[PDB]
Amino acid sequence: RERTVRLQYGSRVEAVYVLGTYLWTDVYSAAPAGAQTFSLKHSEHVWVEVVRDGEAEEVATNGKQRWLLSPSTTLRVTMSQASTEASSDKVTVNYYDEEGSIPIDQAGLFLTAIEISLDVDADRDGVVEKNNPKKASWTWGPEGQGAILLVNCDVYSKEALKDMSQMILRTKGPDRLPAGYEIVLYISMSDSDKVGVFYVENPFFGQRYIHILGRRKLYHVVKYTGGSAELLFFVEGLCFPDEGFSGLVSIHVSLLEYMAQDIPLTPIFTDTVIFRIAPWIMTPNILPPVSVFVCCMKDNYLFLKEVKNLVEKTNCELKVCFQYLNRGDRWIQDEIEFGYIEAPHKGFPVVLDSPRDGNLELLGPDFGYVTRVTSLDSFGNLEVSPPVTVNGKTYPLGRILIGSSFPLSGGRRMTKVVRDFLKAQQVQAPVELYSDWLTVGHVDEFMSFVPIPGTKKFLLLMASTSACYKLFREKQKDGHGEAIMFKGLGGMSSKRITINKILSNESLVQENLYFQRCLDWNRDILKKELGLTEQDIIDLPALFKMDEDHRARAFFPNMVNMIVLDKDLGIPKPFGPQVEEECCLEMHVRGLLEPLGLECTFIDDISAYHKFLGEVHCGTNVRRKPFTFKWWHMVPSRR
Amino acid sequence: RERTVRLQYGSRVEAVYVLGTYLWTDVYSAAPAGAQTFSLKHSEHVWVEVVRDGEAEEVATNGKQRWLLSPSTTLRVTMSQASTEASSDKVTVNYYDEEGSIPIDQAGLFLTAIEISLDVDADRDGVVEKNNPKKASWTWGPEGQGAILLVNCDVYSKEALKDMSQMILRTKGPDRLPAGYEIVLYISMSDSDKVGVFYVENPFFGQRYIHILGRRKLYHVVKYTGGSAELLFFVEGLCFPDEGFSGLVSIHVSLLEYMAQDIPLTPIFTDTVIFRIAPWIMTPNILPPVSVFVCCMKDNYLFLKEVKNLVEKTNCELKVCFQYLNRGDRWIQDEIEFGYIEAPHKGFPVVLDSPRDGNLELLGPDFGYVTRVTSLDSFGNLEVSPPVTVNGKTYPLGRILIGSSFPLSGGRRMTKVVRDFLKAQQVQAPVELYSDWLTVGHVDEFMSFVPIPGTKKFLLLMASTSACYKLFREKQKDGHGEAIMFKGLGGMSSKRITINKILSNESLVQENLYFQRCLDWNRDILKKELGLTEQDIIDLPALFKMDEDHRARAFFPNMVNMIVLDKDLGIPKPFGPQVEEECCLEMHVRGLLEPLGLECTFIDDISAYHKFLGEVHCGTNVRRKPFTFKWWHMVPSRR
Ligand SMILES: [Ca+2]
Ligand SMILES: [Ca+2]
Ligand SMILES: [Ca+2]
Ligand SMILES: [Ca+2]
Repeated sequence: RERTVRLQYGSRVEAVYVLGTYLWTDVYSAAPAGAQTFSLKHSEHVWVEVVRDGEAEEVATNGKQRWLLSPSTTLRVTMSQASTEASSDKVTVNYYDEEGSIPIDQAGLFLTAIEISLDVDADRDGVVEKNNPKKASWTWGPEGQGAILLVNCDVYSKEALKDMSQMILRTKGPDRLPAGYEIVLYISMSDSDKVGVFYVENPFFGQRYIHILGRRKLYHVVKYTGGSAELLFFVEGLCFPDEGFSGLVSIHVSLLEYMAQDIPLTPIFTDTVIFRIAPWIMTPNILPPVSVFVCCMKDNYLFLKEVKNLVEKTNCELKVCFQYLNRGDRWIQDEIEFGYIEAPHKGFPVVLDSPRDGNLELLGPDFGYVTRVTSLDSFGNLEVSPPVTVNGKTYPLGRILIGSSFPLSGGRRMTKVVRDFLKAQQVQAPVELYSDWLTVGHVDEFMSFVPIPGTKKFLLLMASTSACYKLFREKQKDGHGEAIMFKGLGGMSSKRITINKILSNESLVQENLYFQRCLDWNRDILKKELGLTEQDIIDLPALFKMDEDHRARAFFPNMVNMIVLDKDLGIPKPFGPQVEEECCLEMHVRGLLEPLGLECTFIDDISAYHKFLGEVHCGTNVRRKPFTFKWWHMVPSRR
Repeated sequence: RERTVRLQYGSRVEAVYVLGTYLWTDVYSAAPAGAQTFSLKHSEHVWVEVVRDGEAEEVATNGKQRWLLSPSTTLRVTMSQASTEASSDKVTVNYYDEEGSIPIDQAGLFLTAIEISLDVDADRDGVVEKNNPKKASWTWGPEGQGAILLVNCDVYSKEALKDMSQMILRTKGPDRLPAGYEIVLYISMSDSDKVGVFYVENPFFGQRYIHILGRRKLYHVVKYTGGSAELLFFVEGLCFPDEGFSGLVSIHVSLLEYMAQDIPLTPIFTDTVIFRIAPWIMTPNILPPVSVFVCCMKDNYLFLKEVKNLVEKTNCELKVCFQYLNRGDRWIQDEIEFGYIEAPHKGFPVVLDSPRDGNLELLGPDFGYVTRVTSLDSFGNLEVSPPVTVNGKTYPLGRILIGSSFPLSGGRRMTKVVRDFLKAQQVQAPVELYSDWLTVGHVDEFMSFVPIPGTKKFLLLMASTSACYKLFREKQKDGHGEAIMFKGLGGMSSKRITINKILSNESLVQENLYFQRCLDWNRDILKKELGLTEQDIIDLPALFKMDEDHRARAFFPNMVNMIVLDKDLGIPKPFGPQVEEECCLEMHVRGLLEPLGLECTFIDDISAYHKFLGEVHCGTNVRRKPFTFKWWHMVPSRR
């Protein structure tokens, strides 16, 4: 960067020189009228070139050389090291008329050189490198650079600031700035609700970290100390990317020059760093489980016992939660979603919370928490795929899936605020599915993903009414038509539901043909947007009843919504027709999954209620390890 | 795209097949219970593969081949040509039990194949090509594709729609769609205020073009005609890109299937095209002039005469406008900005209008018009550079420059709405300068650009107080100190302003040293952001007086704001000190510019007022030819 500094005659100009710039210096304006030539001297640590027309020549500290005075003959002045108390850094120009060789006047330039750099970890290794040349930009991908900020998901103490990003103002210079200069850190009004910055204003008096930039504070004057100094700041993000906020914020430092009273200070030098606030990222079922969270009523004993036995087969821990006045019976699934954020220096799991009635809980200090209508707003209506490649385009973090209705239908849709939030995170590139054919309207009622043990591959599991009818028709042909469903549920007994009773119900057949069309519409979108073929899909038998809105609810428990812990699957117990004293639905599902090395455990969540009307009274959610792939290595499509 | 279609037994499924897709077909669900094997027949134009486990084999129209019934054995069904009235397109599956070789049941699939494609000019040649594979995306650059829409800047007539973009729905098929299908064109609610779409709904009754999509109309059912048909639509943009609008809009067509009463129609097939709305683009002084627009009071005779003589030296046309009650004296410069928009098929100049008091004119049908506070909001405070390359980064359309104040100053700034509009056009990548040291606060008071004749290069012209003081001090040394300014302006005479009187005014010297600092701050930003060196800059003598706000107004007319018509420059007449009966300011300026092949004509806009107090009462603006470089060939940085 070249900067303009002009001489003024009979006199001296004093200026601060910031390393990394250079000065171009007009010597002609300060020449007395009628002067013809000029000569110059300079000190050891100032480099001076005479530039005539654009041709530059280095000039010695004390030569006698003279040049013609011309507007097109100027000086270029460079310094490679900061001034100290031992410095006298200067350039002096003498002017001559035609008459003789003794100077008729002289104009000086007295310089104080300082280093000023606002530094961040732009190369994304967790250390704050010195003046990264790319620190003022932010680029995606393996070769990308620029600093990363975490949203704070929770006078201050240093220990509390350990999660934040470091920003260091590094300076070098003499004991003090020359008269009339100050250094100021600042942000835009727009960015003021996106960030906050802390530091210790008075280190002589203690370690107290104070908030110096943020809401209502757009600038902070910083104290200059001489020699080589560093000021350590901590920076936090205040919010995630959203519809109107890209995720990018900037922080500036300027050296300002005092002009006079009632005149703004002049920005002599400005340095800028950019941060991107890390997005919230969802974890698919293929990622290693850490903890399993369940909620149910205290007396659903079978559910608790069987979930405990499932989890005991794994290395996961179980966390048991009961029911709360402000929350639905499924809240750990519906009102809570486990996700994470990551920066080069650190990362943590982050839970999104959307309580049914609003807040009045939480599990653990280890998580960050973000707290916020139709049933489509539930997190049961949100899923995320394993990493996929689609027509050459890779989604290394997978893609988020959200249930919706058809564009022209006038049906339900998840609220714009949530849809826009998910879209703005960018790295999971969400896809809308069709859930509005279901009374409750959640994608988790019809689909899930499971890893294939011993491989890096996965399966999509789809509810299928067609598979259920085929199975029941086979068992009827085999002489089992009188086999009864719901054995052991006393509140169902008087209905005497048998395979025969189901197969002879004409309207129910028609309803379920229609529901299969809805499932297949989803199947096609999933194959398209996830790059899946028929070999990647398994169909689990399912059956629904229709309401007055022509929407589906489960006839028997939906097996697709299962607890996935690697090879081990907690599968809702279906209570299907018994053949040879085994549920034909359980046997069929085992025959599909077990050959792939998946281990099935059926979990009874409904017996405690004595009947099943389509509603499930328990919920589960699994906290998983984050992806090994760093989100900042992705190259998302430009919006 | 693979689509799911299942057979149903004892019976027939009828389906529409859209060319470009294929069907995967479950034959197992329709098998009677206890059936073992299946065979198939099909018609000549339907291609059928039996896919077992993922291994596919082509099957003849009538073979006797049998396969085991399995859920993992399916059909893949393809058609390469649309159905006609002569078509019977079908696949029939026979089922067998173990017992014998005579079919126990059969399930058919009856198909009607149609072509449906929503087509636009995505390859950007002005013609609407057939089904561009990239039409659903929009990419920048020489190799980029996707369609371009113009904002409309002005029952309907076809002639009025000639400027709009064409979109053509191309279909092929038999006399009618099968029962229960319709084709619907649609847009999102969000896009509904960004676009409008027209067509002739009833071509049997006349040519009337009606608005079918836009505000309050999100969908339109289109009539299907058989054979090969095209429906021609015209599409207009309603607004330019802005803070919350990227410029991208989408239009969809869907084939919908009727399910039953009170159930939404199912989207069987959807095709999508994307448009980008073309940005408003500003023209720098290096572009060929077409017309010169001037405004002044009717009796400023010298101005009109001299501007006419200037324009007569060129091939440009002159347009003379007077003063209006709702507008300032400079309005053609301050309230009007000439720009253009372009699409592959066509382009036109587009004027932005921001009337001082609001609207109550316009010049010509040839222009589009866009009509909308401090003095920084004026278009005198907007300039655009010639094309530049900066540190390897090219700006082929140049960069817009807007005057502002320092970030921490609390000073004036152009309104956010205008700043955000300019930023959203993206292709001119605006730069903020510092104009707030001037009372009026316009960049055109201190800077301009001129082409260097006979070359592709250009110069930045900067006002310089330092150049004026040097010149006046020289003339004083030469014995001309008593030379008077403002000769011939009777209202100035009693002041007796001479070079001596100016040079002895101590406070004025100090004021102008400060103004030179302001100019130099701008010089440095311009060199940085435009990639300019000192060789690219010429300094024109200028002088200012300071107001109580410490802001500058011209002491004598600012020569930098000049009419640039290629080699010929209309330069405000300065009324400087006369030496040997020539203005020393005019002679100095000629000595700077003329050697470069620039021809200077000085234009007197102030004599009619008898004095000069810092205010100019005339304005000029030049309409120029657009850049030859197509804006869509640029690759702007991602936001
Ligand atoms: Ca680093
Ligand atoms: Ca979920
Ligand atoms: Ca074309
Ligand atoms: Ca302008």
